[PDB]
Amino acid sequence: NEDLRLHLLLNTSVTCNDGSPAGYYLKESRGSRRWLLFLEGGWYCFNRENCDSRYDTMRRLMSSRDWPRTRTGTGILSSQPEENPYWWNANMVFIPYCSSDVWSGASSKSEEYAFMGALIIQEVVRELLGRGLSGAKVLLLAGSAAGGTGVLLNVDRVAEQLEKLGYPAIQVRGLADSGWFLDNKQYRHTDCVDTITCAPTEAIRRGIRYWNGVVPERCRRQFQEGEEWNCFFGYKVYPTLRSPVFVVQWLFDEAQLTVDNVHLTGQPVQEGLRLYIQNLGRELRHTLKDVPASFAPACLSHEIIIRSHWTDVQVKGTSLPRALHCWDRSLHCPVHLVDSCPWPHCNPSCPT
Ligand SMILES: CCCCCCCC(=O)OC[C@H](N)C=O
Ligand SMILES: *[C@@H]1O[C@H](CO)[C@@H](O)[C@H](O)[C@H]1NC(C)=O
Repeated sequence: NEDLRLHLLLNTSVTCNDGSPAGYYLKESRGSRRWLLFLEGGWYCFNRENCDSRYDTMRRLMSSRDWPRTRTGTGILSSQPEENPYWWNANMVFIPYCSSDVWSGASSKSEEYAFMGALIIQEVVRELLGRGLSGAKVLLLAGSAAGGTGVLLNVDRVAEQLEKLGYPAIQVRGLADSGWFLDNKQYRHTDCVDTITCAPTEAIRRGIRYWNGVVPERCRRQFQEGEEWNCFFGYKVYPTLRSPVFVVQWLFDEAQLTVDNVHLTGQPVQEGLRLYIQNLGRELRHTLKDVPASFAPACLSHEIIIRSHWTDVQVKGTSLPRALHCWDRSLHCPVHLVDSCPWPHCNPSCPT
């Protein structure tokens, strides 16, 4: 039908965690010169014991053995005008997340797991050139959660790749959704034993060495050798980016609260935790005041750009698809939309 069809990478040396071939889903649209490449999320694992436990409970995120042959685009990947009013006719690409490395892993493997997230992106771009990308006018690299952080790490690498390959007319852009995190203090400190409850700084310090991860070169210059973990955090890597990037971020991101050891039950929140949550949104609000193209509602949620109801969230009377359209036209109707109200779900258009 309108579905994206699975393609496995021809270079079988670029694999998922377990050695199965990586791949991508593609839906071609011959009349359009716009391309949407989406990076999937799904946390990470930074040592053998967590990656083994991840392999037993969430096998889809470390292997391609169970991928379906087709997939339906949703949200900004949907081809239905009612669901994607501005970009429904674009070429759609969906890259599944099977490297557990926040799309940072490079180099090859010895014997346990392989971490080739940055090489998977590179190889998809190579193959897509033979399937019509060579004629593109705009390449928008998008992603959610871990894929959103992966956009910040890879958007300038794709730009330089396409220049080196001889396609300087393609305008490369980035869209990072729910990948803008703070290396802050936990609400209640725990020891870095499990994945989702290890502090953000320590998680990336261990991960980048375990994955052989790479960061943008211009950001690596700003921090001491051995402190490359800084470049995994949006407000530190953003000032050195060269491609234009639109930042979508819930002010109270639920994944951010998870690594901060905050667990929301159906109880009434006490003070100090209410203060902690309130202080989080203010610091994230502060990091965005110099980001011209941003969209930050004051909700407690995670991810949105490939959810079907992304057309319903609005900040100051402007929807998310509208803001992306205004940003699109400005590169050839505001684009800086951050909520001013400081408590969660003060925006009436928050999801449920
Ligand atoms: C600074 C690094 C923090 C990365 C946190 C990533 C969280 C995530 O990737 O969330 C996945 C979501 N549950 C599914 O898509
Ligand atoms: C295939 O991938 C491997 C993995 O790193 C790489 O070393 C090699 O150069 C690639 N070859 C081609 C033709 O893409």
